[PDB]
Amino acid sequence: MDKFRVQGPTKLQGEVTISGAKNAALPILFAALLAEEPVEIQNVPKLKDVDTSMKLLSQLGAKVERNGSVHIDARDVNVFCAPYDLVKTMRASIWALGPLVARFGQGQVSLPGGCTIGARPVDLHISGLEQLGATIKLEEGYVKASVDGRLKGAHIVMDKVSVGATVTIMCAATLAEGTTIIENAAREPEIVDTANFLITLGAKISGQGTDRIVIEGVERLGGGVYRVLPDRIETGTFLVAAAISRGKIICRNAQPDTLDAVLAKLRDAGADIEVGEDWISLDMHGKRPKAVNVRTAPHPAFPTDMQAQFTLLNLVAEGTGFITETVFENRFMHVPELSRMGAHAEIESNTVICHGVEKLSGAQVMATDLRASASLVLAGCIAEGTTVVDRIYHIDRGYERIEDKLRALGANIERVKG
Amino acid sequence: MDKFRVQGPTKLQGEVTISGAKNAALPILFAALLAEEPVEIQNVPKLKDVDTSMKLLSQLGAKVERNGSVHIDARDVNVFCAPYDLVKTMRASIWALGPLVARFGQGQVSLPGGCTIGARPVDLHISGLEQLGATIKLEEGYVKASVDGRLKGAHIVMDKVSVGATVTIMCAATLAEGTTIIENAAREPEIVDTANFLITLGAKISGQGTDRIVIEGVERLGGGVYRVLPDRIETGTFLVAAAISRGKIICRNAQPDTLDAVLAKLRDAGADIEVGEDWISLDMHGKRPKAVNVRTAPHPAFPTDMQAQFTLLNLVAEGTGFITETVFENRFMHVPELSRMGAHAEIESNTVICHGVEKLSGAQVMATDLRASASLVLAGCIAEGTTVVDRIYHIDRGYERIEDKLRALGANIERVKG
Amino acid sequence: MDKFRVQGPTKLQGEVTISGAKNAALPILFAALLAEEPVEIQNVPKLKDVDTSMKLLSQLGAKVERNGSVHIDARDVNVFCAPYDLVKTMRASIWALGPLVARFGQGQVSLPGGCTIGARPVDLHISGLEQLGATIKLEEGYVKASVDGRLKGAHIVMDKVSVGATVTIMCAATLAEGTTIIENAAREPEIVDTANFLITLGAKISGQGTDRIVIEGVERLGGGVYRVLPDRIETGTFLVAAAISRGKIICRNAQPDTLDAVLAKLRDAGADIEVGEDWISLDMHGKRPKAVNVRTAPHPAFPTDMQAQFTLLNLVAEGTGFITETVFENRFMHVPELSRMGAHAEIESNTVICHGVEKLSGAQVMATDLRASASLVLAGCIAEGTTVVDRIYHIDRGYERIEDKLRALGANIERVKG
Ligand SMILES: CC(=O)N[C@H]1[C@@H](OP(=O)(O)OP(=O)(O)OC[C@H]2O[C@@H](n3ccc(=O)[nH]c3=O)[C@H](O)[C@@H]2O)O[C@H](CO)[C@@H](O)[C@@H]1O
Ligand SMILES: CC(=O)N[C@H]1[C@@H](OP(=O)(O)OP(=O)(O)OC[C@H]2O[C@@H](n3ccc(=O)[nH]c3=O)[C@H](O)[C@@H]2O)O[C@H](CO)[C@@H](O)[C@@H]1O
Ligand SMILES: CC(=O)N[C@H]1[C@@H](OP(=O)(O)OP(=O)(O)OC[C@H]2O[C@@H](n3ccc(=O)[nH]c3=O)[C@H](O)[C@@H]2O)O[C@H](CO)[C@@H](O)[C@@H]1O
Ligand SMILES: CC[C@H](O)P(=O)(O)O
Ligand SMILES: CC[C@H](O)P(=O)(O)O
Ligand SMILES: CC[C@H](O)P(=O)(O)O
Repeated sequence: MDKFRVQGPTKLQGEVTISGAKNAALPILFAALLAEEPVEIQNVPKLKDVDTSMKLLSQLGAKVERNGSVHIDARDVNVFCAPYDLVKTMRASIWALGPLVARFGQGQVSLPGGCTIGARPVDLHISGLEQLGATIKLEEGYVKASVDGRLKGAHIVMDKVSVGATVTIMCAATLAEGTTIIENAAREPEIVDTANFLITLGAKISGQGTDRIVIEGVERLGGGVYRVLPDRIETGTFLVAAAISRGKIICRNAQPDTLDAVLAKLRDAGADIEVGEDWISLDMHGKRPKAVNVRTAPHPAFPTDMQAQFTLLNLVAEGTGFITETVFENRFMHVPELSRMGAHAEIESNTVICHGVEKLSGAQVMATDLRASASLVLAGCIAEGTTVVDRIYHIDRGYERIEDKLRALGANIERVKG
Repeated sequence: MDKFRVQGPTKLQGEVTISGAKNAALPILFAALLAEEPVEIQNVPKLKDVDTSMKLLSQLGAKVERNGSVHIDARDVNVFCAPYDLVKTMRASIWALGPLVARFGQGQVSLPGGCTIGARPVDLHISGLEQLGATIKLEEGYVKASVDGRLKGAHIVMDKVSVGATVTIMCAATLAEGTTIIENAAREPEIVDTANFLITLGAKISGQGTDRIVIEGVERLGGGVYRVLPDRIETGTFLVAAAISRGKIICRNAQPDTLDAVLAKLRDAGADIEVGEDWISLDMHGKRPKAVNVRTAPHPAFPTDMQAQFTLLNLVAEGTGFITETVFENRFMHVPELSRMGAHAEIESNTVICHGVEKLSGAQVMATDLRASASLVLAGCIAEGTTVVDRIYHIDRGYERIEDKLRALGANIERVKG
Repeated sequence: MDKFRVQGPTKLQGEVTISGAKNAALPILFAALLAEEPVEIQNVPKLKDVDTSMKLLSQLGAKVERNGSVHIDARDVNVFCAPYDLVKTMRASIWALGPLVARFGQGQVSLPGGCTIGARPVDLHISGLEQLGATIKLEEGYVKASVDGRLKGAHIVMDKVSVGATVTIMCAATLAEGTTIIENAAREPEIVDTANFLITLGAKISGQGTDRIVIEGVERLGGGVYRVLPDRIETGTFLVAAAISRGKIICRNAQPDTLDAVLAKLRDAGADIEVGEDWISLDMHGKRPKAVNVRTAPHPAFPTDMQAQFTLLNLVAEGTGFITETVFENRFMHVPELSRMGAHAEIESNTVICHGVEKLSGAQVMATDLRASASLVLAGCIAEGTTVVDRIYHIDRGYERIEDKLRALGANIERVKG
């Protein structure tokens, strides 16, 4: 277990270049199982989840290689059982199931891992795929899916909003016979990106980014080149880093329209924000943030993947702020870790009530999941003294070179063995 | 999203006439799928859930009409697949499954909605129906049930207490061959009402209201007229309205024996209560309540559907009071909303620790579920200033004309578009 | 509902003799379904769970008798459906399923009860058994398993650590054809004990106590005599009893190597500990404990079954201590009960933050589960005045003669009807 050792307080100031989105790179990598000619995916972050997906892909029979891009040749996929050891390490592995079924008529994928922030069922993926014509059973721990012949498109009303199940159904639909309509579709920018990737390959899709997507199945998808959009959560995290540290930053290679709610909330906190076409600047003008209220919800509302980060901002802000998490039922694990650093929070139900303090103290804390870990490192940067964040591998699932990026803003961080 | 705008403080005083029970009207409406002659159900509240059930019923092929009564002619039911869009909006839709199977040999119902106050599985309904002889599978999101021929009665020990699964098994049993015994049956007054409805139709049932119900199957049920019992929770809510507001009320068209535990607890809080045959009066004699301790449990203990309401009473009472919720695992969502109004609560596990304050403050709050919403409106009536309760549609699931009823007691409420 | 009435404060001092482990006696009793000659199991505690298991065993066709030992003759097992009424009362009943399948080719067991400290799924047991070749379905509430012929050994990587599913797979593997490897196996001392029991009977097992167990199936198991190891949790509870009461104790018939983490934590709390080969002594030298931090995890880390107990120690200790529960998601029910006795705890997520007080007060409290109940009795022993712990039957699931043992240390306890 690597740990980060952080020494504060430090103010965070400067610039950062945003990497491709974790959560777009991932569904695109799996969507490439559909492709029957080679694909190049540009602007792909170097993340643990990306490495594992490439390995998983390779074990199905794909030819895979990366640099700034990931190259995938999926023409000769010939294994339909995903490797369990890889699947259990992340959420995104669930996305092998859909394409394997749609293209090959069968697939077997065990239940995913990922962030331990809820029970995280996959029932809507399974329901969707069944509505498209698949037969599914859970056996030995695998989700085992099949269909004789093609899937058949269907009108599918999603019972609840779900990013991942939207991707599964949209992807599988691209090779079904007929038309699929997804109602109550997730609107996240990563589904738009995924959809636009698919279209590059020859898919017929419209409505992505709205609550309804329409897909007309085609016989085969081709190949192509596609560049992944910037990471909005990595963006938001670095904007929070400057905001809590009374700083200023510019974020380069950004996409500001994927952050409306976040930027507004940062303005509410007292931040001076400007945006251009592909960059965002934040300036606190030396001031401590003001407390804000937040309620998480699906895009384009305030994102659950920025909740932990805003927890911390509210805990060193001026005032009382209320943060309500509606999307996941166990995503306050960062809170007691913050309380070990002197924070004043109280949880009531799905809400953390935060009373901001001027300064935190250094402490031995432990990362529980990707965004909690980032949050605890940011805490360590502004806290007095030394913080040791244990189990920092979590961070590497979602941030390329966080240590380097933060270092470049002024942080004093060390990565340490154990 | 309609909202309520409330202006306080206001004292609540006067009288109210209690409507039929939400939670008896609902299972009776679905039980009427059994009937092979027309039925008249009297004293049926005008509630969102009732409207939806009538529409659902009509889509199966029933002829349905209402005024003070709902009229159902179920003779020509000929669709066995319930409409998903209606089913997802409420709990009660689960009750279409049992009667469809018992009478027609098949039925398909997707998973219900309703109050977001727990995971709310339906496994005991499915287990019960299987014990009666049904074959069940979950596929595309539906619970799909069938049996060749009649169900067969069985001795069924309910693994845990459940209102809804008691109703499902009791209802389905009425057309099975032989005798069914339900052990560990729920005893709620709405199951008694349901049972007595069924008996009006020709069912052979005994033991309702006790922990064991015995049903002897008959070949067919007929028709009839039946009046739904008063709503105990609407009763309790209005009694709490007067209790927290230092008031006095009489509740007309009430059934006081369905409220033993609630009335005792209201006496513990300092209320002067009297009861007659069909009415209940409460007088606080101008005083602020005293804090009480409460533990929810199945009937005839203190009901979970009054828990939110008593949360509020304890938060403006004199003293420290402990409220333990044992029935549902996510039914404290009203708590942080109350804390936004200045309440002093702390949650520990399944318990809210409440330290009563003299006055609340007006605040923008949001309703999460039916009884939380009612509670937040009551809070708004006694709070200083303006409260806006967002997402008030929740209330209309369970209260007919709440705005009008409260207005008649002195409240200053406005319903506002959005 | 029996209750305990406790009068404090009382200091707890003296000696105690530790009984056999609840949680080894239980899996061994069920493992004995494998045996085709008689078995004698020595040092078996007199516990409610043991009584129920013997009755369950007898209803499958075993001949069962006990004194200090339990005698089992399983040669004529001839019923494969476990009695539901017995199964629902405890966790351990799940362990009938594996042996019935491995030896007889079929078995039907409803879902277990036990401690209400989480959802407690059995999916890893079912997945494991399927990997060994079983066919499984859930129907009428039963887990129904079968295989034609023997099971076949498999390489099984356990998706998460699980004590019970490790036992199920290891036990069933003893009669499969070929070799089974369990990776990510639970290492608890009770799995070692179980494994060594099995080996007495002729099983071929190695690796128990490590994260990998290897089993080579044999054709039949025989009989034998085996003595159950001491109860580590009962040990830890009595060590906590003396620690919180500023006392001193010696624990006889103990196994100190099963308690490394606990003993270290007790040293951190200020305890003077000594150990011999089969005994442990603790002396506080008259002092109040110091607060400690704890994080639960699988063996050999700090055990979840001592978490409640250490909650209490931290709440009467000097200082602030943080207790993080990672194993079960609803195991803080003792906390509000402790708060009724004047404790200063706050829960945040999976962590209880404890600020120790000098003295508790007597209160009416209620036991929710086995280890919470023991904890509340210990609280009652050091609290000022009278404590009544309701629903004390929970204690009898895991402690033989707790009342007598504590009495012998100086406690003033009464067991009372209701
Ligand atoms: C790899 C990836 O893209 N991860 C992101 C994705 O996760 P993910 O796709 O897992 O999130 P979902 O939108 O599906 O989850 C939404 C809610 O729906 C539930 N649900 C989801 C699927 C299902 O079949 N059944 C079901 O009940 C979940 O338990 C959760 O409570 O979107 C989340 C919501 O923005 C982000 O936090 C994650 O970082
Ligand atoms: C429409 C209606 O009548 N609603 C009422 C009904 O709901 P409802 O019928 O849903 O409530 P239940 O009594 O069934 O629920 C009791 C507990 O058992 C669980 N459970 C229930 C069914 C099942 O198959 N499996 C299972 O595990 C539930 O998750 C809950 O934790 O009774 C509740 C308990 O008084 C009230 O709060 C609801 O307002
Ligand atoms: C009779 C007995 O021996 N009881 C002990 C046993 O319980 P038990 O065997 O039930 O505990 P487990 O180790 O299996 O449970 C570990 C975690 O894994 C989960 N899980 C377990 C099995 C499964 O199929 N699926 C699954 O998801 C559980 O919900 C829990 O969250 O070990 C626990 C952990 O030390 C102790 O607290 C219990 O006193
Ligand atoms: C929620 C944390 C991560 O983004 P995952 O969804 O597990 O990949
Ligand atoms: C618990 C809230 C409502 O009564 P529902 O059970 O959803 O109809
Ligand atoms: C966790 C409490 C008990 O040891 P059980 O596991 O239910 O036997």
